[PDB]
Amino acid sequence: AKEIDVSYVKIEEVIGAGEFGEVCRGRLKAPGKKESCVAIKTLKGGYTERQRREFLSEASIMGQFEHPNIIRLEGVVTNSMPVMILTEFMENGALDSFLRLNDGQFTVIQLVGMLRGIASGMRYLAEMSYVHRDLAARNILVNSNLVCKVSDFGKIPIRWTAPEAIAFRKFTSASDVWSYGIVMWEVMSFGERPYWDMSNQDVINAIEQDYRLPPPPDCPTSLHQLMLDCWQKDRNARPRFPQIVSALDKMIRNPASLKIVA
Repeated sequence: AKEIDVSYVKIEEVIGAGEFGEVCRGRLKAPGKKESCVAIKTLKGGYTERQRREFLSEASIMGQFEHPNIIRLEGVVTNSMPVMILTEFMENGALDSFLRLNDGQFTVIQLVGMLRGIASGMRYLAEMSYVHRDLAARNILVNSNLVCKVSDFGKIPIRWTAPEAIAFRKFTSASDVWSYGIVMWEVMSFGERPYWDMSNQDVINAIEQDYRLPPPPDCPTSLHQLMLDCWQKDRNARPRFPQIVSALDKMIRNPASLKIVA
């Protein structure tokens, strides 16, 4: 399962913290192949065997996929210690903090391009019969060219979760579509927190009582309408991911249509 020799890996710098330990930037150089940059997740410090399997489960799931908007697995280090998962390196990190750092600094067309890449990744996952269950801007990673990629493949996130998934634990691609509408709102608000200071139960009650998040400042009305479509209470009325990609493609082709704002 893409086991890799430790001698091919060089850790360069600690760049983050994950669920099981540190996240590093490094270099991967294998015989016959050019050197490449990688993100490296390590598991160390006296962990349980169940934690080890949970850590590696992410690599097992990620390695099933191949798509330009899904984080690519380079391989794993399991025959030695520390245990490692190596993925493609994403120079701009998580999308929510990246947009907060750059508030107001990208154009509508750039933001729509980011959303189109996320929707293409989700279109692929839904076609593979994979339900993500935690689609949120904090789980989207951004490269140097602003390409956005779905991550996090290995405590219900209430404000991202469709009401039938909260109430009945029925998670489907249609519940991921609800989450995608929340992501659209996060992107067009440059990384604001969904529902601001409302509590989890306040959010559940408001949604059941027909409240929906309003258009972010300067947000094209056509983008907010697509959000409202993703947030229909009846899961069977929501658009499917192929339809979402098509709608965003039309906006990119007809940028004049993004001029109407509330």
